[PDB]
Amino acid sequence: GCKIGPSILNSDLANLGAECLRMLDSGADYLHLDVMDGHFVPNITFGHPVVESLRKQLGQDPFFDMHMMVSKPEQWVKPMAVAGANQYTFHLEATENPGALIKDIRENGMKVGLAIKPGTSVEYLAPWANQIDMALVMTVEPGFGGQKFMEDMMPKVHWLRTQFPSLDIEVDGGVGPDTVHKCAEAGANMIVSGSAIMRSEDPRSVINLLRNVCSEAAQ
Amino acid sequence: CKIGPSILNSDLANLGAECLRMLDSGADYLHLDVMDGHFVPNITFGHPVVESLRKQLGQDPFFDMHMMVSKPEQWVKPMAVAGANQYTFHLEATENPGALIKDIRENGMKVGLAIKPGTSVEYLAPWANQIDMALVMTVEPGFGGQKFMEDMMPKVHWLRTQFPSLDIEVDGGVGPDTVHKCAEAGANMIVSGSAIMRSEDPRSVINLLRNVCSEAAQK
Ligand SMILES: O=C(CO)[C@H](O)[C@H](O)COP(=O)(O)O
Ligand SMILES: O=C(CO)[C@H](O)[C@H](O)COP(=O)(O)O
Ligand SMILES: [Fe+2]
Ligand SMILES: [Fe+2]
Repeated sequence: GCKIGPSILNSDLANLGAECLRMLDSGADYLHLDVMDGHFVPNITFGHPVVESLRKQLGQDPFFDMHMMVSKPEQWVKPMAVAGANQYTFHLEATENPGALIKDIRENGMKVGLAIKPGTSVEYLAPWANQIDMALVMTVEPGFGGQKFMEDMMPKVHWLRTQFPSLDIEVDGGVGPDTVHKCAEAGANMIVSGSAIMRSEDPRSVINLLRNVCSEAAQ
Repeated sequence: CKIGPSILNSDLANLGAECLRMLDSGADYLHLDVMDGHFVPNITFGHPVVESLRKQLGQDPFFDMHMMVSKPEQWVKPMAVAGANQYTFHLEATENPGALIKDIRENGMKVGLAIKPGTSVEYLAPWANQIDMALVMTVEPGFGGQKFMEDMMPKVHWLRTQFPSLDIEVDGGVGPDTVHKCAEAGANMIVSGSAIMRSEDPRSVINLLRNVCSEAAQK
C-alpha cells in the first residue's frame, strides 16, 4: 500500500513534461506537483495553467497530487479540477474553514489532502482526519527543495497512524534512501522525494528502494 | 522596434522548446509573464522557472519579466540571480516606486514600469525619467488571448510625446491586426502571444510585426 511520488520542484522546469514522463517511466506511483504562490511560502513555482499543459502532455492516466502552498486555497479548487488534478492537498494553516474547503474539493471531484507545517501541532489536524483522503506531514519547512529532513516530525506520523489506521499518510521534505526508513517505521505510506530522485542517474532504482523500505514497514 | 513574444498560452510543460523556437525565429527578446495569483487571478511561474529557462536558452537572450505580483520588492534579487535582464513591475503594486527602481538597478537589471488599463498614464510622469521602459497594458492583466483595447493608444502617444527617450511597450491582444495602431501611437516594443505562438513560420509573423512597427515609426 506504499506509493512513491517524486517531487519535480528541483527538476528542469523548462522541460517539465519530459521530467514528469521520465519519473512515470521510472515507476513513480504518482506525481507530487508543488504549487507555490509566493505568499503562503516565499517562492513561486507554477499553477493550474502548467497543470493543464502537463495533463495534456501526459494523458489522463497519471495521478497528480497537488501540494497547494497557496494562501487562498479556496480560489484554485475549480481551476485545478478543470486542469485535471486528482488530489488537492491544502494547508491547514491557509484557511479559516477547512470543513467548507474539504466539501468544495469533493464537490469538484478531487481527492482531499490536508498538510501541516513542521511548527504546526498534529493535534490541529486530528478533527479533520476522518474527512480527508490523505494527511501530509511536512518534514521540511515548505517553500524550498534540498533541505535537511526533520526527524523530529516522526511522532506526528506515528500518532496519526495510531489514531487513524486507514488514513493515507504522506511525508514530504528531505526524504531519501536513508531517511525513508524513519518515515516508514513511523507509519507513512506515501513518500514524496524530490532531490534524492531528481538528482540521481538511476531514478528507477531510487524509487524501487524507497518503495521497498516502505512496504517492509507496512508488512 | 523590437518584438518580444509572450509564452502565456504556449505549451507550458515545454517552455524551453517554445522559447527556443521563438529565439530561433528571430525574436528580439522574450516577455515572461509572472503571476502570483494575488495581484492577478492566475498563477504562471516565478524565478525558479526563469532560472531553468536561462540555463536552457543561454546567456545571450534578453528576458523582460512582466511582474504581475503584489509584492514586486520581494522578487528583485531572485529574478536577478535567475538571470533576468529587465524587471518590469506594476505601479499599482509597489509601496515605493523610487526605492524599488533603485533596487532593480542595484541588482543589475533594466527597469520597466507597467500600468493597467484603468490606471491613468499621468501616474507614470513622476517616474518616466528614472525608468528604461513603460509598459502600457492593452488588456486587463491575468490572461492571454483577450481583446486589444484601442482606447489605450492615447496613453502610448502621450508617453512618446512627453518622453521621446522612453522605450514604450504594449502588451495584450497585440498582433498583425493591431500592431500598426500601437506603432503609430509610438510603441517600439511589441509583445505578442497567440499570433506568434501557433504559427508554423513564426519568423515570418515576427518579421511582419517588426516591419509594420518600423515602417510606421519612420512615418
Ligand atoms: O513541498 C516541498 C517543499 O516545500 C517539496 O515537495 C519538497 O521539498 C520535496 O523536495 P526534497 O525531497 O528535495 O526535499
Ligand atoms: O501580460 C499579459 C496578460 O496578463 C500577456 O503578456 C498578454 O496577455 C499577451 O498575450 P496576448 O498577446 O495573447 O494578449
Ligand atoms: Fe511538496
Ligand atoms: Fe505581459
